[PDB]
Amino acid sequence: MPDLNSSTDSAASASAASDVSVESTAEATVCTVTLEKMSAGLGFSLEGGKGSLHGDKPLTINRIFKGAASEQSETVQPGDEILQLGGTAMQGLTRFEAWNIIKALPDGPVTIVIRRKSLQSKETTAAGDS
Repeated sequence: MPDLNSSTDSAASASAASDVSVESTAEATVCTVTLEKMSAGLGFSLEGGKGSLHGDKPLTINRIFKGAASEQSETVQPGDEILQLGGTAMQGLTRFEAWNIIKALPDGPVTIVIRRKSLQSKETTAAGDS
């Protein structure tokens, strides 16, 4: 298998990347950051509500603790819809099961990915606007 599949029914995933168009909606922004797994839960806990493949359980940070996120500004956010942690993806995980894979992660840089959409957002790069 050198390149994608070919010489057959034209059916090869293409999609694009790098460049993005179509501005977001309702003001949506993502904040990929790394936490430190050492306080037994990155000092943060996720709350939300699993569903049944028919609704949507956007786990979110509810109880953040003080004792981390000090190596690069605040790497945490309250009520943020974090989709995946340094090792757990909420979208394919229940609330408890989700916060469980993290706790079971190793002791290092836990990568968080949060997309805050809708009002309640103040970080549109205001440190130097033309």
